[PDB]
Amino acid sequence: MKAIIVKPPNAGVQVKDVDEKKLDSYGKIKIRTIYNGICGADREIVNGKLGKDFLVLGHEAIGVVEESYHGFSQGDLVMPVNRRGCGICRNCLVGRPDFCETGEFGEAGIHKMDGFMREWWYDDPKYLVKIPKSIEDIGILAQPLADIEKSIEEILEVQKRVPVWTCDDGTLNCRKVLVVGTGPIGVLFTLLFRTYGLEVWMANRREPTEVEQTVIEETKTNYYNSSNGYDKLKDSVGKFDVIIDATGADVNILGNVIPLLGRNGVLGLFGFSTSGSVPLDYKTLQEIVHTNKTIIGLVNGQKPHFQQAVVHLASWKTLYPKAAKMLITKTVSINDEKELLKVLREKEHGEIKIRILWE
Amino acid sequence: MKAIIVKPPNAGVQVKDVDEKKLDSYGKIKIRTIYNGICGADREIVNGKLGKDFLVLGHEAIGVVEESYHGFSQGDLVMPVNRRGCGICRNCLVGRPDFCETGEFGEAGIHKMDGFMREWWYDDPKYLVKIPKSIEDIGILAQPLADIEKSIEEILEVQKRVPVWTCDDGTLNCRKVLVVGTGPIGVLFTLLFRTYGLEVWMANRREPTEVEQTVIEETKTNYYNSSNGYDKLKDSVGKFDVIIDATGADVNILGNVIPLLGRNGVLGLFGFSTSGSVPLDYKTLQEIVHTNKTIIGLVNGQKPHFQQAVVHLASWKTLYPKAAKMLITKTVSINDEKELLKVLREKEHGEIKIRILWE
Amino acid sequence: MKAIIVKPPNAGVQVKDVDEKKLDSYGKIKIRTIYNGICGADREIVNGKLKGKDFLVLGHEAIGVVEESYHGFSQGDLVMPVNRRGCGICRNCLVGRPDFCETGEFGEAGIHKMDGFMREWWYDDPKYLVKIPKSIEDIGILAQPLADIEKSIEEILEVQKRVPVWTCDDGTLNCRKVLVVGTGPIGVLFTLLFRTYGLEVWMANRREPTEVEQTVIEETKTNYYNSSNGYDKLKDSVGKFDVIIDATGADVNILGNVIPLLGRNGVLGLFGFSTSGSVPLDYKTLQEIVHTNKTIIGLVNGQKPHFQQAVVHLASWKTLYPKAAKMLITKTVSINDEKELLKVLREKEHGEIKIRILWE
Amino acid sequence: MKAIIVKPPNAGVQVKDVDEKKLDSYGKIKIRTIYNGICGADREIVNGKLKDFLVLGHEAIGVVEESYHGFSQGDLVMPVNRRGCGICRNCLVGRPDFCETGEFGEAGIHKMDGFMREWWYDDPKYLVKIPKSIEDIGILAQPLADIEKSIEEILEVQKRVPVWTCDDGTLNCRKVLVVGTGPIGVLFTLLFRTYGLEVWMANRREPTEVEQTVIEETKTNYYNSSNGYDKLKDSVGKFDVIIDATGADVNILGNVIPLLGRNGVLGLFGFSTSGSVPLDYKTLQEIVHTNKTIIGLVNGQKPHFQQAVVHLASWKTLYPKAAKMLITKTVSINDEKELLKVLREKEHGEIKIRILWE
Ligand SMILES: NC(=O)c1ccc[n+]([C@@H]2O[C@H](COP(=O)([O-])OP(=O)(O)OC[C@H]3O[C@@H](n4cnc5c(N)ncnc54)[C@H](OP(=O)(O)O)[C@@H]3O)[C@@H](O)[C@H]2O)c1
Ligand SMILES: NC(=O)c1ccc[n+]([C@@H]2O[C@H](COP(=O)([O-])OP(=O)(O)OC[C@H]3O[C@@H](n4cnc5c(N)ncnc54)[C@H](OP(=O)(O)O)[C@@H]3O)[C@@H](O)[C@H]2O)c1
Ligand SMILES: NC(=O)c1ccc[n+]([C@@H]2O[C@H](COP(=O)([O-])OP(=O)(O)OC[C@H]3O[C@@H](n4cnc5c(N)ncnc54)[C@H](OP(=O)(O)O)[C@@H]3O)[C@@H](O)[C@H]2O)c1
Ligand SMILES: NC(=O)c1ccc[n+]([C@@H]2O[C@H](COP(=O)([O-])OP(=O)(O)OC[C@H]3O[C@@H](n4cnc5c(N)ncnc54)[C@H](OP(=O)(O)O)[C@@H]3O)[C@@H](O)[C@H]2O)c1
Ligand SMILES: OC[C@H]1O[C@@H](O)[C@H](O)[C@@H](O)[C@@H]1O
Ligand SMILES: OC[C@H]1O[C@@H](O)[C@H](O)[C@@H](O)[C@@H]1O
Ligand SMILES: OC[C@H]1O[C@@H](O)[C@H](O)[C@@H](O)[C@@H]1O
Ligand SMILES: OC[C@H]1O[C@@H](O)[C@H](O)[C@@H](O)[C@@H]1O
Ligand SMILES: [Zn+2]
Ligand SMILES: [Zn+2]
Ligand SMILES: [Zn+2]
Ligand SMILES: [Zn+2]
Ligand SMILES: [Zn+2]
Ligand SMILES: [Zn+2]
Ligand SMILES: [Zn+2]
Ligand SMILES: [Zn+2]
Repeated sequence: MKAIIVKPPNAGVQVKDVDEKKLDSYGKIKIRTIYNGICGADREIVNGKLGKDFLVLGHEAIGVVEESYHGFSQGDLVMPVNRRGCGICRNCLVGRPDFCETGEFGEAGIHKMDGFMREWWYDDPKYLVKIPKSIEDIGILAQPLADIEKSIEEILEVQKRVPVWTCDDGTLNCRKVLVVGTGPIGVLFTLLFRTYGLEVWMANRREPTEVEQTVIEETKTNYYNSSNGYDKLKDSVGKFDVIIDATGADVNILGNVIPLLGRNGVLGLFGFSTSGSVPLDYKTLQEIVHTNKTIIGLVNGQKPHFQQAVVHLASWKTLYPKAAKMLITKTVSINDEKELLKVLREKEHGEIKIRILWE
Repeated sequence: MKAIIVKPPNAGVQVKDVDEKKLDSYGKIKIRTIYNGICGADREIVNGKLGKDFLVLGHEAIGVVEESYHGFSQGDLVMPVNRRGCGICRNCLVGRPDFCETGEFGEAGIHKMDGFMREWWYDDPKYLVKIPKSIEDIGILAQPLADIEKSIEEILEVQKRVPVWTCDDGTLNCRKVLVVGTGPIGVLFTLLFRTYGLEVWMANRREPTEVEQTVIEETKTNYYNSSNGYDKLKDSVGKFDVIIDATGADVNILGNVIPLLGRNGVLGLFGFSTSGSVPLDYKTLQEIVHTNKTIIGLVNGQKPHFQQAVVHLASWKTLYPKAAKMLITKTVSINDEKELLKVLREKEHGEIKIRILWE
Repeated sequence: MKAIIVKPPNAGVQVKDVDEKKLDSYGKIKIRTIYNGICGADREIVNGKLKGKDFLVLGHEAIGVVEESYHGFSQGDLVMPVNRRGCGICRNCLVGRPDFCETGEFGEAGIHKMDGFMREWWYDDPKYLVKIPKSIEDIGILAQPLADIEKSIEEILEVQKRVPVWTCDDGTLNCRKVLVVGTGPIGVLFTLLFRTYGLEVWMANRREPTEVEQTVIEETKTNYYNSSNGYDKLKDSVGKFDVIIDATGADVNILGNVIPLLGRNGVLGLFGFSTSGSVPLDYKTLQEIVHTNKTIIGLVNGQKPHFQQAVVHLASWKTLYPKAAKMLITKTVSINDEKELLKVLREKEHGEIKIRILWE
Repeated sequence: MKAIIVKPPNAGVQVKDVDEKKLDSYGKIKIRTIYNGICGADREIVNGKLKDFLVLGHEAIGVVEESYHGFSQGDLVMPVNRRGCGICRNCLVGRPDFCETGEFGEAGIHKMDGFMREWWYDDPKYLVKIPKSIEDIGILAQPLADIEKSIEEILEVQKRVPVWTCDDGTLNCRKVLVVGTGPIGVLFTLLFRTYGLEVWMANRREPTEVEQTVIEETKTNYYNSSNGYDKLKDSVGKFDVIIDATGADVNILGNVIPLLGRNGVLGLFGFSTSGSVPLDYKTLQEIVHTNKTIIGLVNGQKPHFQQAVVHLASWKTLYPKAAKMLITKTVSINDEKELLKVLREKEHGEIKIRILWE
């Protein structure tokens, strides 16, 4: 069977025929892969930045059900949930390994579990998300969008601590979000916050790209060039109710944006920072106490979040059609090894999502 | 009228006769002061660290209702809520200026509002908490305890974000709290978390005082001498579900305890740190993201929290009688000006609460 | 100005020119009506079955066009007004939520205290206007009825936070089953929305499905039960339900028939306004409700956040359920077509979902 | 081993010596019984209205016989009475009050031997620590737990209301009608007043001495409902919460439903024993229009037992007179005539009878 494989912690990636008998199976439903997605997580493991001699790569997949099984019909499109439980803790027991207490969960194509960059795999209906045929083209985004659905859900849950966090009209339309970083993660946070009605400012240390400019205009989102810091933003628009680090940049980015967090606000740490040490002085911390501010680490979406992502992706085909069409940057055939290895190894500037087509 | 007065931002304090006609009144009910309490906030304003020529000091008070008015009867003991709303924002409009969005609230004895260190004042029933005569002796603690009630309420609300944060028995008994600092605040956090059944470790850079040892033994609380850091605690007991900074220590304390925070955990920032700059490196912040950790600034209790505090103080007379008896360190007469000035200007080592008696 | 007017408590309805000076104004933004919707509440007032003025402007479902570029509203923007407005006194109205008004002194456009939106134009306050994307102009009128249902489902889900674990083995609510009693617009919208959220749905009515219902059933993978001879057969085959919605408007004895199908920890959601009958609840039934943590909840009125959520869902359905989405608007009647307009104002046709009025 | 035994569904009760080998064990901790409580459920089984036999009783305080992990010799403990089915997700998180299978056990009622026996073995997970400082009234933590859960659930449900708090951020302005003034009604009243809500107790007679004490000490109101509720409605108006604590004919609900206020909650806690109540379309439509809710309230679990302990401790200070009245009397296990009598029938105005093991 053709599979894209890695050998962690070593760097490297290969597309090669492997013995199906040694690959991980998870249930009774045979699924033939049609699309994989690639993200920075894949790039990390390929570059060695993170029994069996290898691991099947990939945690973003859409496949077709080969034979009808219980609720699933032949020809149905499905997406597997990538993080799976430890089987010990109560959070995993209720289907929520995003809050696993042991840290002994598996992550497909990353840790403990063969991923989905292979011709076909067997899975359990428990871990399969139904992808409507009507979103086959952009449906691969339901996996990354799921992490973002969970994050926004959690931020909203946490803000229930505030007696009234709604606005004069009972909505959240008056709440302002600063999304720091404009890769696929930043763009998806922006799309989803705007879907919920909150005001959004995207920030990056440059002018917008073509894709970003389309998102700006279509979603009625604001943009700030942060190249020379945030003073000018603070002075013009004031402070923000929510700030999202969609970075993975130097952690000093936090020192820059923390002064822009407003009373009762939330700083959501979603990016995985890769460098730096950020100093927080007593004046900054004292002020966080006085104003009921919160900092939250945000990670991993689960099945309900995948299902919510599907609904939102569907909505965006109507609401934000130009942005929706730009979510897929390009598609590489599994049979185009030179190009395939290229895109597995490194991101292109302004890339949103690269899809792998199985054919 | 005798009053304790300060003149911010300048240091200094005076006990003198002032013109009653110029003092702030808040409603129709005349209250004669019997007790005030003193805390670090009073010491700070007296020491110049934080229409009218002066401000009446003091935000912790019990008084007696001089004449019956609606629900309040002559002879009833009452305590005023100290932070009052800005009259503009939706949080203040629902009786919750602890979450004021404008920052234009008042704080008795600190900001905008004359406090309660004066022979009598007029207040509105809406801002008065009924103090049962059976807790007259320790009832003064309801004001500081209210901040702690609000804080624990808030932590427990935030933790609803975790699908299952309860234990195998449906309780929080398995959850571990590290209370850093053992002043009145640390002691009250410890008493209240033990009341709720969570396991508690108190930490300070020394061995326990006699009062702290009584609390330890009576409440079945653990203690850790953190003089040489937290490695030995971490190795023996592991990580904590909740960590409270009750310090008002250099912010580098956060650097010492953040590595002891467990998965899905909460760092509650309650103390107002007064020096230092703490570095947070990328490894620390990335781990916060991976594990759904949260940092929350905790401030100010409101009326429901004062009422809850009354119930808990009442409970502690039965549950923790020895600790309850040690909550009041000494009482100083309003007429003993030398001793009064002494205790207004500086804390005594091991002090929990000084009461001022009006007579 | 042309308006559709009624004179409660009397029956009757007229389309006539009325004095603009007489009609209620709510703010500074001039909005020109393009569409109205008609619902049962409108029918009831027209049939006479539901101070300072000789008449009331009918209608609480509307989409209008913004006449001038105001604050956050551009000329040509489509907007829908929120129909219930607060009492100005109570804490729930002061936070934008008169659905929970404590005084009962709220107003309801085209029903109670406030002129409706079946008129050429009206003035409104931006706070009460919901933006309707041009991309859903055709089905956007459904945002008003769907809002009541968004609120209702939101509330059911909030209430069920009482249950330590109401989610399923996979962390979803996919295993939860809903019985929606009654079809037509409300039942259909409840079914669409519950299916969007992933719960299993059975629709029930005392007959076989209409073509539109059949389309909804098949496209959304919903189940249907012919309840003509009661619910014994459903209970014996499928068992009990986690949520039951009364979308009836009929006799309250329907509740006697479906309460035996409510499962442990379940919610009976009362949304329809029952119009006849008395239902007896015996001690055995009530005791069992106590033993199983069951809840019965009165469900009423959506507010601005719910209107906004409805817009997103309606947009989603164009992709998820395109066949059903098209069938939501049964027909459009011109404001100028008087005989047809009076017909549709006075009576529902069998199988009707939504009739829209077009202002030309 | 001495034990109080019943043979459901048949009527009857005996105190006899029974083969210890036959009795149910639940864990490794040996607990020697000191007190039991008796309630209506006990009387029902005794009267045949609800192994060859079942050990009666689900209200117990026992003493830990040896020092175990977390439990010192001489410690007082109370067992949680309802235990899970081991299958469903609610049971698996320690909350069989919400069991989805109905295959839970209840000590001294079904599936599980009770605690009216000399001693039993239990699992530490099911034991609630009872402070020595509340030994005297501690037996009430079991019935109070059902009520702690009930109020918790009402407050959870009312989060659906955007603002259910008052002008001062409290619930002091919220009014509760507690219908029925038995041990349950009294405990509801005490707990709601502890939380600061206004309470009206109602019964179809004037108050007993004990009820009058609770009324006066807690500043609770009382309404004689002998001739219906119109007078109360005319004077006080409507209520935010109504608790049925009667166990009487369901037509009580028809009388009190018209007194429920906008956004209000009718809490069904009592187990009604007769009747049928008609609900007309006018009443039901009005419930829809005003966001009203009716909720079935049942069973407290471990966190609720622990909360009950704290509140009982608080009442020794807050409401000392009422607290001293919660225990009506104590009967020795060795006084068989009086013991059989109290197992078989409630005395008028009784709150709680305790059985002492000597
Ligand atoms: N927590 C979770 O569950 C989760 C899930 C998925 C991903 N992630 C993490 O989320 C982060 C973002 O993912 P991604 O795939 O969107 O990353 P990406 O493609 O690398 O994009 C990063 C974005 O940040 C911008 N940026 C870099 N430094 C900046 C700065 N100092 N200020 C403002 N913007 C700056 C970059 O600008 P240019 O476009 O000019 O390069 C780029 O637009 C990564 O750390 C990823 O690992 C977390
Ligand atoms: N957020 C709010 O609403 C709110 C309300 C009230 C008070 N506060 C703040 O809460 C903090 C505590 O108040 P308090 O009255 O208890 O203060 P306090 O009387 O000054 O007590 C401070 C405690 O921390 C101990 N400590 C100092 N450095 C430490 C370290 N490095 N590690 C561990 N313990 C250390 C002190 O030790 P020793 O006993 O050896 O001196 C003392 O026990 C203050 O900053 C106060 O301003 C906040
Ligand atoms: N709570 C709120 O905020 C709110 C808002 C809007 C509407 N409502 C109420 O919601 C209800 C439904 O509205 P609608 O506009 O959908 O009403 P509708 O057009 O009258 O439709 C009612 C449906 O119920 C069916 N039905 C009648 N008797 C039945 C029975 N015994 N069993 C099962 N189905 C039965 C009817 O069958 P046929 O199709 O064969 O006639 C029809 O499909 C009405 O009472 C309305 O006033 C409440
Ligand atoms: N849901 C649960 O988890 C749970 C837990 C424990 C108990 N319960 C049930 O809760 C109910 C109350 O328990 P309890 O032990 O307090 O019962 P109880 O001792 O029988 O007390 C019943 C009270 O209701 C009064 N009453 C009777 N009819 C009345 C009426 N029409 N109006 C007003 N009051 C009336 C009785 O009056 P008199 O004093 O004059 O007789 C008595 O005060 C019972 O049904 C019990 O089974 C439920
Ligand atoms: O491995 C950590 C995270 O990596 C991301 O790329 C995935 O989208 C998440 O599902 C995962 O939890
Ligand atoms: O002034 C800030 C804080 O000071 C503390 O001493 C009081 O207890 C708080 O209620 C107050 O909000
Ligand atoms: O019963 C009052 C209700 O009438 C319905 O027609 C409307 O859609 C609701 O918004 C309104 O609250
Ligand atoms: O309905 C059964 C109930 O009986 C009551 O007497 C007990 O206090 C509850 O714990 C139990 O759940
Ligand atoms: Zn990915
Ligand atoms: Zn786990
Ligand atoms: Zn103080
Ligand atoms: Zn304010
Ligand atoms: Zn309508
Ligand atoms: Zn109102
Ligand atoms: Zn009992
Ligand atoms: Zn169970």
